[PDB]
Amino acid sequence: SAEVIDRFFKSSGAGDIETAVECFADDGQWITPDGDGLGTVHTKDQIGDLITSMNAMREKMIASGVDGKFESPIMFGENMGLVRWTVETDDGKVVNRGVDLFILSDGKIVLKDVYRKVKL
Amino acid sequence: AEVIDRFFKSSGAGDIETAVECFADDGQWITPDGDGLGTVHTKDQIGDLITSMNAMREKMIASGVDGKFESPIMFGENMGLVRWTVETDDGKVVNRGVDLFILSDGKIVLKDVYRKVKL
Repeated sequence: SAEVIDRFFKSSGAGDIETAVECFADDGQWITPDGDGLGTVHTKDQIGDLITSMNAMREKMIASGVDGKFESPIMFGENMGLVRWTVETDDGKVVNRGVDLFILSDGKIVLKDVYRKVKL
Repeated sequence: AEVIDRFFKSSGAGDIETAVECFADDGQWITPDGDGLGTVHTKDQIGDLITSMNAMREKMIASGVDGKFESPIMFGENMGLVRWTVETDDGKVVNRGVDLFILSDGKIVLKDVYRKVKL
């Protein structure tokens, strides 16, 4: 169900990194969209730092007039959710689009696999 | 999963007409690039799309790099996830991605392609 995905976005977006990390299964992984064409794997032990650096960047992004937005999860069965996201200017021009793929098991996130459409 | 299986076999063998017919009339194929948004192709344009993809894959193989794909993983009934790689003939993966397939009434409504990004 979508509830663990929701908890993850609410807690990580408020800097509650402890409960955000605990949304992941002990062997869960978070795979970024870049990683030199392969994606960088982060294990549960590294997701707290990743969230922290990501929030710091998002602050500098917003001050510069671009914001990330994400939609509510679209569930396919109980154990898979798709989060569509955008980067857009403060007036609504979308400049980048992507998806987060969430694979769940027993109410924990086993995989958060991030993709972006590719820019210039 | 059947329409996805049919799609890869027919397009991968140059049968573009039956491959195009795997798509719903309002279906779409969205590329992974297209200046950060993805380029949308409708059913009318998917035939030319496959043909140019097959022509590229010929030059890829001659140059010693090959694309590979995993069998679809269904989540629910109307969504299939196909993981793919680009790898040398030696097994080293140089790029990874996914195709997201959305189905309705046995046709492909969305084929949404994503790749992991290089510098």
